[PDB]
Amino acid sequence: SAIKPDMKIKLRMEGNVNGHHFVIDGDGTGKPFEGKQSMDLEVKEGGPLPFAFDILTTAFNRVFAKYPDNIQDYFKQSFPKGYSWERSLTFEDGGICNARNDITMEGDTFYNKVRFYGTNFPANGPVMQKKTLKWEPSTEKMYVRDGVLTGDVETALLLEGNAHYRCDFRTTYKAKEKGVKLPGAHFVDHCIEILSHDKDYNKVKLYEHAVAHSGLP
Repeated sequence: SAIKPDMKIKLRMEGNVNGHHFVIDGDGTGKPFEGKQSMDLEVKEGGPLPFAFDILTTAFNRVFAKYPDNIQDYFKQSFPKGYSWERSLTFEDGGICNARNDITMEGDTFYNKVRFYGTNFPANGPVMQKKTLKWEPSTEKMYVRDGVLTGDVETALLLEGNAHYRCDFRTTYKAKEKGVKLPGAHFVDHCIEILSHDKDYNKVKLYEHAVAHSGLP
């Protein structure tokens, strides 16, 4: 196994939401086999961010997910050469964006080159007004569509005042190494939370727990 039980995470995201440019650095640690990761995020440029930090978090690696023996782990088989993903998020009020991550490994460290582009968010909407509280736990459906590993998520952000703001993600995953065998369809349950933050989310501690299953208990 190229992958150790304890892997470090290095991350730089360059992005633009509704015109606003920003650069965010990440430094964290994770247990790939337990499906757990936590990282410290620091806004390096464009702060304070004039939009809800929460729309970024899922962009801050499915290599951190507990896979049972009876599902093919595409992600952990992708290393050490690594893999990329591209994602389109579609929000109920027209807000759309495209995120990509190119993931590489060097010794005990995953390096992440992340790009995040958002547009069409209404000025009076929960994202530009900063009314989001968190992502609800989600289930990512994994399947193959025209020879590409694809994940669909129908989810929501909890808003101030008991309301939800609906998310549809579609992610395409591609190993750098030709002939990493595609897995069979399956599910990944996700648990993403902001553990701590300063006043304007210039510094954020992020945690994710993910588990792969066939649908049964």
